[PDB]
Amino acid sequence: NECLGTIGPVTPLDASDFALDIRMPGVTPKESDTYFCMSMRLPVDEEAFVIDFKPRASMDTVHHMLLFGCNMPSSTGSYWFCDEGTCTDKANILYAWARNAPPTRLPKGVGFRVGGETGSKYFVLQVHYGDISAFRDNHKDCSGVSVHLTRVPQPLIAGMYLMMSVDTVIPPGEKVVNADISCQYKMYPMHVFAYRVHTHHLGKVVSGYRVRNGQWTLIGRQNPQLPQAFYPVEHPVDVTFGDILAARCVFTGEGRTEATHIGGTSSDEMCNLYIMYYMEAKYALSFMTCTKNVAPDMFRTIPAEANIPIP
Ligand SMILES: [Cu+2]
Ligand SMILES: [Cu+2]
Repeated sequence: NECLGTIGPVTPLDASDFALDIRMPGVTPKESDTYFCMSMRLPVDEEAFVIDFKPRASMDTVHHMLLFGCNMPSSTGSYWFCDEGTCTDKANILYAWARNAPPTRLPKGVGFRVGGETGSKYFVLQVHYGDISAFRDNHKDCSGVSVHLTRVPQPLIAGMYLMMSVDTVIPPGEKVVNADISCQYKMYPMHVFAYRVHTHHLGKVVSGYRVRNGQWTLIGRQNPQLPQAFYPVEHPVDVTFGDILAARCVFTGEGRTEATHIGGTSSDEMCNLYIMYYMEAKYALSFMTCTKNVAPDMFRTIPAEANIPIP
C-alpha cells in the first residue's frame, strides 16, 4: 500500500462474504477542485450483492466521493483525471459520500447486484478534492471506500432510475427556466428510498415526483449547489405500472451571455435526478432511464412546492 495500509484489496469475511477496499493509489492533488478516478474489478465472476459501505476520506481535503459500477471504465491506468470520463459505457451510481451531508445506510435486505450476466464487472471510484493546502504537493492520499459484498442472494435489489433533461435551452438573462422530464413507468414496483440531484452552477433546485391518476407525490427536492449526497426518502415512495415519473429542474440564465444547452453538447449545463430504489429480487432490474418529457401537459398542474427556491 501507498499510504502504508496493510489491508488487501479483498478480505474474506466468512464463508459467503468479502470486503473490497477501494482506495486511491497514493495520489497527490496539486490543485484545488480536482477529480481523480480509479477502477477496481470485481474479484468474483458470479453475481454478488453490495450490502454496505464504509467511507475512508481524508477529512482535510476530500469534498465528495462517488462509487459507480460499469463494464467499460474510461482508463486502465492506476488512476486518472475524471474529466476524461468515468466509464465509456453507462456508469451506474452505487454510493455517494459528501463531507457535510452524511450517507444513509441501505435498508435491511437491500443490495445492489454486480457480477453475473447482467451486473457490473468494475467499480469506479471518484474522489473530488476541494481546496487543498499549499505545501502539500508531495503528500500521498489513499482516500476511498470499503464495500461489503455477499454472494447470499438478497430479497430486495437496489438500482437507479436516472432522469435526465436533454431538450431544453437556457436563454441568456432569463430569470427562471424550468426543464421538465416525464416518463410512464411500466415495470414491477420499485420503491424509492433515496435520491441525489445534479446540475452545474446555474441549477437552482431539482424535484422528483410520482404522478398516479393525476395526483403528485414528492419523491424529493434539493438544491444542486448543496452537497450532492444521496438524500434519504423519509417514507419510501412506491412507483408501479401506470405511474408517471416527473421531474423539474429550475435554472437561472442570470449573468450569462449566450444560450446554455441543458444536456448533451457535453456543454455547460445538465439536469440529472438519481432516484435510488429497490425491487423484489425476482422482478428487479438494476437501472432504468427517462430522457424525455412524454407528458408536458401535466406540468401545468404541478404542485407549487416544486417551484420554491431552496437557497
Ligand atoms: Cu465535491
Ligand atoms: Cu455534471
